[PDB]
Amino acid sequence: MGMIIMVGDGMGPAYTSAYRYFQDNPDTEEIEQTVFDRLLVGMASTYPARESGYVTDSAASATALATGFKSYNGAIAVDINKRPLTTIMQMAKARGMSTGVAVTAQVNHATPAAFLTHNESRKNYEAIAADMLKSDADVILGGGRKYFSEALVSQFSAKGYQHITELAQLDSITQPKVLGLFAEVQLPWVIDDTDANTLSKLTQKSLDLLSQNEKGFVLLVEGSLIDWAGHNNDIATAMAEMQGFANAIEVVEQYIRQHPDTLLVVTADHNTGGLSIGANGEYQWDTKLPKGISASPASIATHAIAADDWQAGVNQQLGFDVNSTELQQLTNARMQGKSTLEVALKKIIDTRSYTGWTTSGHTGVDVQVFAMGPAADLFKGNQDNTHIAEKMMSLLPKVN
Amino acid sequence: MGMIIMVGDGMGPAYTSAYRYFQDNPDTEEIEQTVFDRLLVGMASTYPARESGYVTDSAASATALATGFKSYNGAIAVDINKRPLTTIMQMAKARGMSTGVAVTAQVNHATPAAFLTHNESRKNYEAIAADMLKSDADVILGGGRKYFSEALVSQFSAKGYQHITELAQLDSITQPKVLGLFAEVQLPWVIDDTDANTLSKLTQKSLDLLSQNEKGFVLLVEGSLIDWAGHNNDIATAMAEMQGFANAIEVVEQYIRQHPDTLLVVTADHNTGGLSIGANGEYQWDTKLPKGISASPASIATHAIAADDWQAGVNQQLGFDVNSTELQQLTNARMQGKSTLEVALKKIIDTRSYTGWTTSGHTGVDVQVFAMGPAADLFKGNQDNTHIAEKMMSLLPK
Ligand SMILES: [Mg+2]
Ligand SMILES: [Mg+2]
Ligand SMILES: [Mg+2]
Ligand SMILES: [Mg+2]
Ligand SMILES: [Zn+2]
Ligand SMILES: [Zn+2]
Repeated sequence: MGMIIMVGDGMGPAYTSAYRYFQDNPDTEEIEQTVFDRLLVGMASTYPARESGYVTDSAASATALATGFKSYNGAIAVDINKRPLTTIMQMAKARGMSTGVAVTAQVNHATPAAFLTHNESRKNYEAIAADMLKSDADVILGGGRKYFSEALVSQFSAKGYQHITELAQLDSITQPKVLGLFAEVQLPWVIDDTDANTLSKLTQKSLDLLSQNEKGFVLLVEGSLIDWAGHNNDIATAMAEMQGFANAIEVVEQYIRQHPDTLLVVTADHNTGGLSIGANGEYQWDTKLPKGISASPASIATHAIAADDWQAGVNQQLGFDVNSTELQQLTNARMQGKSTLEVALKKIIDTRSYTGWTTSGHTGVDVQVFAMGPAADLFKGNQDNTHIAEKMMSLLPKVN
Repeated sequence: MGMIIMVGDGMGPAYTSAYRYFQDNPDTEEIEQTVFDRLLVGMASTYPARESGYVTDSAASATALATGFKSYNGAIAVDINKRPLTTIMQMAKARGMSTGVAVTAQVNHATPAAFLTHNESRKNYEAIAADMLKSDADVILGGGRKYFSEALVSQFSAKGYQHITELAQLDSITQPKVLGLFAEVQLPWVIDDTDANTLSKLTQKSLDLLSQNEKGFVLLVEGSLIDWAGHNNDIATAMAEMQGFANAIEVVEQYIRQHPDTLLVVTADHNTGGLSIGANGEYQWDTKLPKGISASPASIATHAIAADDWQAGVNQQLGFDVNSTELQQLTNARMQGKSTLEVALKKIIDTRSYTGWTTSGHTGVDVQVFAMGPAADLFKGNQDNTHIAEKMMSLLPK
């Protein structure tokens, strides 16, 4: 059977709840269900191994999801004693099934890394990239050109991989073994791109290849930038990444309607930023304003710094006109640089929209577990994140 | 059948998740499950009627859970056109079933008010109180002596209600119709009390009386002060209220083990304060420190401002010795008053515990739904809060 594990990096309960309200049609009376609402089946604890406290990082959480083992923050498929653990992908391969990963961050980032490689530290990018050549994964799509040298790519070409760097080349890929690196590091923010279908395209392509194996497959799809946006406390950019992730989930749903013998599992590796729908004593979340933001605070700050006359440009991208107080704040910030300007912009956006945050890091709240397919009910209720791995693994073909 | 609807007021996902870690035994390697972990079945959206935006208040959400209808923020069992809605309590009474409410806030606060009365505004405390005289609820336990005049109490007595004001009198109550008002307004914080069993006692007493009705009953239990602590961004006091609510939930589980034909549903009305486990870039939550706090910042402050030698007192109640800079922040806040001192203490608690907050009000994140009993599966997955009402109502006899 086919299997798809989708991870909304840093997508705690607030993110999915926010997405519903953000996408709510202001003209329709009721609030329309989102794909998350339709697929919710349970929740999961995200804590790492005891020695790391109660707040996990992406490496530890991904390790739990791919191996069913807890481990220290930073660990990449190795246990607390740095012993390499068998990932579900290895189990799949050992069973002659196809495997793959499609993400928006570098293909060698923590999450995908924990599914295809083993390393005592997530910081070892080049070694992890090289180790991926041992996984023999059929599909590797995402960013991270910076981490693969001409010589490494050559080794990948020798083992039968087709190397591509432009989305325009996807159409010509119709056979297993593809290494697609579509960006130096992470792919472009959805809010600043031509549309929100890039992750969906990598997903649809993965399914097209993987599904040609009668024995089945295990595909990992990660909405990696939800987390990055969360760290930046960037709500407008976060919601855009949420749409990109939701579109991909839709891609898989359609696939399942056409391939009934499949299991889809969607979850978060952890929560990021402490996002809150409503803030500062305000009992409301102004979604009308966010929808009007057509660019990332970074994009808006870059432009504002490059233009002599920038004020009109900022209001045009924010979707509203800044007042005198906020104008002076953008003015001072601009003199101090791009970074300080972005922060100034996000402060205005957050104050205007009543969006809250508690940290630039992670938080420990349990995340949601979603699923679709015959075995969906195995993931009902509360469970630890490691249990998600054990369940998916229990569906793989018999030992003999 | 027997039915129990337990509401953890303001108890979003962060609270129950925090509670697990807060309760985590430092000695055992594994993190033990909580009663919430064992009972979780789904989640619910909490938004109120469209005219009120996406963020609900307690009155609107309580109305949804009790009637299955959305309404504006502040509404007490009336729709957007201010029309009175039939609550599950009314439906229950109409079926000859017993009803009751047990809470830690005033008995006429938003939530319980939505289950027993009808009013266009939660603020009309006097009318709501008077209106409870018409609900015919067999059990009404909580705080709120402040809202029941001697004449009103007199009227309740004429209807067969036994009036009590001290927990010492519970034992003497063995028959239907009791008005228990155990405080001027809300009951004492769990962290400043003798133990976290007060709500469990009101709960157990409700079950004892209600279960004597062969036709069944519908009981509302609310851990009301979780929300209050959340509003004051008070984590140590919030965790204590969670313990008291978790104990009450345990009382009901025990009950069910002895009364198989029962349904328990636990949920929250909405989230409060934007609480977060970890904060300010720190990837951790210092639970060792919170556990050491033995009193509410409020209590700590009042005592500190009242005392001469207060330095050692604060450290003693915080469980850790404050530092140079923190002492001066406290010394100064202490000069302005109890309130400014409380804020200074909470700032220190949050900073050193890595506990975050985003507001003093509510937030819109969905909340969890827990259930136990034969019909527990009806509450699986995602649902709107109004649907929890519909499902519970569908199990009513007829
Ligand atoms: Mg990653
Ligand atoms: Mg929220
Ligand atoms: Mg209340
Ligand atoms: Mg949290
Ligand atoms: Zn992160
Ligand atoms: Zn509240």
